[PDB]
Amino acid sequence: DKKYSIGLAIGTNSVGWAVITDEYKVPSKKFKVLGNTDRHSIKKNLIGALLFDSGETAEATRLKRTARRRYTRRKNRICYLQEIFSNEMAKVDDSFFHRLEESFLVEEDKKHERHPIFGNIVDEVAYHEKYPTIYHLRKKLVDSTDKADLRLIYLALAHMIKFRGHFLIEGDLNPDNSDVDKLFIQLVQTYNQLFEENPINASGVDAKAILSARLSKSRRLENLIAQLPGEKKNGLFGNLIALSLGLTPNFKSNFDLAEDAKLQLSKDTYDDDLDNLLAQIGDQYADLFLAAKNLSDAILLSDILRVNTEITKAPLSASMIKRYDEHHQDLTLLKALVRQQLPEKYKEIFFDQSKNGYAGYIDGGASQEEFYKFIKPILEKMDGTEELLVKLNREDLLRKQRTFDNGSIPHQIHLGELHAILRRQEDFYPFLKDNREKIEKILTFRIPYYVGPLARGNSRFAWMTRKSEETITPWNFEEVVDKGASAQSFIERMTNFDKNLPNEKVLPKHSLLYEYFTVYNELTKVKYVTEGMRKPAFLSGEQKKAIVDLLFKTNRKVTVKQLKEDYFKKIECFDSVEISGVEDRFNASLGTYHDLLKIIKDKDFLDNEENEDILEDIVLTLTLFEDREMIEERLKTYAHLFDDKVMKQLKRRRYTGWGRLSRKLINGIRDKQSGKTILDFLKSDGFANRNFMQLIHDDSLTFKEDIQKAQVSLHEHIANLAGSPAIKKGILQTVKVVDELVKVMGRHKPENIVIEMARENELDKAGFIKRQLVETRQITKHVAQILDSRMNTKYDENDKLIREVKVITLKSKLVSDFRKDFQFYKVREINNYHHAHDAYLNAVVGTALIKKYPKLESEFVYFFYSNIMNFFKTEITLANGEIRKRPLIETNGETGEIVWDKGRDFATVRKVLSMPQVNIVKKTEVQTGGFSKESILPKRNSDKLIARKKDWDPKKYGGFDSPTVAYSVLVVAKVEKGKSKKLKSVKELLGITIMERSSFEKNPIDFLEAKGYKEVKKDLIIKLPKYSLFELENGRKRMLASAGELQKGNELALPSKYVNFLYLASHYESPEDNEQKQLFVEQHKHYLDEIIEQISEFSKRVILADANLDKVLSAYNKHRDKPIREQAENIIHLFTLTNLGAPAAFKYFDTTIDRKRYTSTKEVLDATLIHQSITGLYETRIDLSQLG
RNA sequence: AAGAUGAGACGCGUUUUAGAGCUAGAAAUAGCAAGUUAAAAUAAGGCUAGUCCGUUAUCAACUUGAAAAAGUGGCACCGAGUCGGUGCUU
DNA sequence: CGTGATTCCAGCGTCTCATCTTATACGCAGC
DNA sequence: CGCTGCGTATATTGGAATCACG
Repeated sequence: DKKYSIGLAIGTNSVGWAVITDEYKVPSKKFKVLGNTDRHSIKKNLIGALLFDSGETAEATRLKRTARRRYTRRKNRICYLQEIFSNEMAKVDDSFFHRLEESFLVEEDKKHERHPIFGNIVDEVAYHEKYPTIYHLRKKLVDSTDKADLRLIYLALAHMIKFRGHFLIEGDLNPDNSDVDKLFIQLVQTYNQLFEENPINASGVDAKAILSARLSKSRRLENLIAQLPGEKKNGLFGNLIALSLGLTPNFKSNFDLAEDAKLQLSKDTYDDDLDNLLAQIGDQYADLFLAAKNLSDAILLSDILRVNTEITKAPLSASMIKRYDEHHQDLTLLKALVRQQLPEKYKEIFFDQSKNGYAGYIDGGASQEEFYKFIKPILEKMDGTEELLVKLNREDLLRKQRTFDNGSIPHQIHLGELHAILRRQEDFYPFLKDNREKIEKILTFRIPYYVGPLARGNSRFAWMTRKSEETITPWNFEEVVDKGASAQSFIERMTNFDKNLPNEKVLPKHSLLYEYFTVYNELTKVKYVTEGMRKPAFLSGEQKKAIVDLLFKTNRKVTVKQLKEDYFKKIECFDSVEISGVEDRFNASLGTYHDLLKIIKDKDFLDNEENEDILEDIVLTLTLFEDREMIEERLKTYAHLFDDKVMKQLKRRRYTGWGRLSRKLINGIRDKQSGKTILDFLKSDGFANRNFMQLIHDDSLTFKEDIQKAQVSLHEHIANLAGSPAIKKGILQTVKVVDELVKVMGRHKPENIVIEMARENELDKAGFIKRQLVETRQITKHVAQILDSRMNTKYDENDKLIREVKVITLKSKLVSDFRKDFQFYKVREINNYHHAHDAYLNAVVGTALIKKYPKLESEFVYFFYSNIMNFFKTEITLANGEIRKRPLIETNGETGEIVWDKGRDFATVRKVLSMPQVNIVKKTEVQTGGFSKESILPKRNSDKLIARKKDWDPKKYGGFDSPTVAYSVLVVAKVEKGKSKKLKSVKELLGITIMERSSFEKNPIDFLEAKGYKEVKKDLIIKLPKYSLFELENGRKRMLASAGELQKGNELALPSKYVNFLYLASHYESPEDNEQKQLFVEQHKHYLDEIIEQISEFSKRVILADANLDKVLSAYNKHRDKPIREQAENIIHLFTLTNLGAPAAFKYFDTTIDRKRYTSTKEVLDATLIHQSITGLYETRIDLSQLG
């Protein structure tokens, strides 16, 4: 048997594989070909590449799922509101809700009157006259006190609930506090009263302009400070301003506090932080802060709301109505001005829905920005146009009610408006008064981000824990959903498990047990050297306890000097002691211990072991939750041990982060023979003081065996890796390709497996060698480990894996240098063979390296310089112009095996690179994704429209188009051809769309009979996924891009000379070498027309693009006078014409050639279909012309 | 510092319908109006009936296994336009 | 009256939170 | 030995429509 090696090159969209025997020669083997064709054996080289579409992140799918949930919940909220309105609306208007529901149907299909709101034309007209927009209805309901019809109330409430704005501001906003300057003046006055010693000159400073400017918070703060030379941005007044702006000021400095007084108004915890300020400095500032809070409100209302507050308590409705009136006035003025001045453009602006005029801005498709762009030169051309220009410069001209920039509106405004409306109308409708709280809750309720979807055990994203078997409505959310359990699971389901105990769960970062473990583990390897000691000795358990009590339990940090003085000098009376294993200070510290000692003020409580679990239940509680209410609820169980002040301090205290070792791995498991745990051993390990690594790697202790036993699917193992989904797909395809290759070579595993991943998108000499050899990226290490585990499964009796297969890792830079140094150039656009070529080179390089320098295996699985690939060079430069020669045959001195034959290896490499047949295979994959193009098309008399619902005929209501076909199906059956319904046998591809895929797979016979096919041969059905391969004739092979489109599937085996000439001429990436290359470029410029001739021949044989090829030839003849480099680059562009895959347009100089599309699939019905294996070696050819 | 994964939310957009378009012109076609908004859906859909799930990952062919997956393909040499030819076994 | 050429077009803009993970250095400890 | 950890620092391509057009 011939032992071989496998080279692999992974990439986002390609996986190159190569099999090399000795002398670095790709074998050529005959493979049997199945099918009903006539061939029985085909020759194939053992090198190739696999092509596939890059993997997609779940980001888009997650966004779509979230949108689905949001729409579902919105509809549920509407349903709740209607249910509240059910009986009363039925008393008032029996079918009002029904008219609301069928509003989308056309008049033919409506079961009620076409007017939803009133069910009659006259009332609808009158209503539309009275309230031009819904905001008029809202303003009327808020302001008027007269009893209103329940339908209008429902419409206003539904408009509020359905569109409620964001929840980025919590608490009460007090929208009446809209005084941008008066509140500022009041705050300044209060500050001056509290700081009469340091008054502030607020005169001459416009608070409104600075604070309501459409700029960043920092910029406006700096602008305000600039007008106050005596005050700074970091000053107390400056920090109050920053807090009003929504920043995070640090009051610790201004108030000289030890606690970091970080306060932000938006945060729910703000009030509690204010309470902290109510416990350190005093209450005199409270009103001050309140004023600042009020100031903040005005700022938040400044940009969103531009209206007087005294006129009404619904500022949003007033602002919308004012904007509508401004729009109306500007529209009337603009119409008058256009008719007076430019009557010709009047039709273009007020009638052309296709243009970007007002007709297109309203009725057609045109944004506000687009409309402004269209209209601005028109307004400048006209005269008497100043107000409109000012508004356009302000982006406040002809604005609509429902614009894109309404997302800044806090839900508090809607809540206040709804509350006001309910209060106004509660005197007329008892149920509104009774269910006011319910509607307020519906408006203000959210599913908390830490609860997750309210599933019932049917979801792969859900962790919500219930309490009772009922329906989670917003009014009984707390009664049903267990907030504590759900919030704990929301953290636990995504936390890393212990590496040594995969079933167990890691401990928090600041656990007292974890800190103790770190302290003891660091203390175990501590040695002390004194005069009376011959040899340094480890610290005894009693000594360790004494040190911890003296230092670790008394100071937030422990230093080397503190250890030397406070223990050896004080207790041991050691005046000279040296400590090894630690420098500077000690990284481990009892930060949690000192913090809890500060808070609860009971050292004995901490020192009691019986409290340990409780202590853990505190720290975990201080890590699981971020809401202070949840933390308080959890700590209420332990509120009996500590005073309310301690409870408040604990609620304030909240640290995050998680450790890396579980509790069972520290204090859970106990050694069988000794009866001691890991913590027990760390507290007393005799005199050896074995640390955690020694304890877990000790063959004499049960811990290692327990770890091994507890430590006991390729796809799942890959899905848990860290990397982009495309790279993970590439890794999986690489592994399956390795499996296929092993099956190919007679099930004899290769000696070496070199792996290189392209890209995401004396001691010094030894270090440089290590840098050039090791692969810094860890995903490469993961892939190498996976391949080593899969290929190697022979662990000897000494508990060591027999390395029958050596996984090597290599970096792209070395191979690229090899290519560019030995003129083994590549062009990305010519063809895909480079992928396989790269793999081959990788294998060769790797193999040669492991042959030449076996001792370096540990670096990636001798000389005086740091170079490692230099021995391939036939001639070596000594960096001083002293060109010398290496031995012609390079061999390892110790072994004596020949590792490089310059007289044969270079020629063999050239031949392998020049081999015309390369196993390029496009990974056939059933396509999935959106059912079609999402854009909803208007009703047309076309059959390509796709229904958006069951009863919505696309001829009337419009719908989707351009469906995506997953895989085609070749059907041989009969149809009712002609008027006589003659059953003519037919053979054509039928497109299986993603929408219809399930129906077809459930019952193909009925699905095919539904589309008009009769007498279907069930066994003759052949499934052709996307990129299925067909051979028509004369070697013309095409990939089935869809049910009705083909792709070029043949590659151009360009001679290496042409490739090198193209690389050198175009400057794709030693002056004498450059001059020689230029001379060769000119010499092959004499040959340049040969490249064009080869392109034309390949196009005639396989492409059949007559018009495009003729235009290419004409343009080339026209541009023959162009410089050689320009022509070379343009021909590199020309390579797009014949490159594999979907045809693409290109540009030869100034002539643009569009893509030729093979839109007919009639020919492949009589061609030979090919099933290429994963590596493409095992091929199954079926002659489709023998069917039918 | 960067990137990935998941959860909770907003604002649009896009379609059909509701916004009586008026005058004259046999009709077609011109002139004159208005235009800002609202409802429903926003993947068809499924049952596992939940404020659940539906665009990520997986997938050559034949047999088996629900399916994850398992089984299924001789070697050497010469050359190379997509792989051919020659010798042994079969 | 089908058929090759030519052209048009595709849902999108934010916010909050959590879990991470890498990415590379440094120091300590090791079986 | 190489790993094991502990800590610190931060556009594209298929569909679809239309247009000569023999």
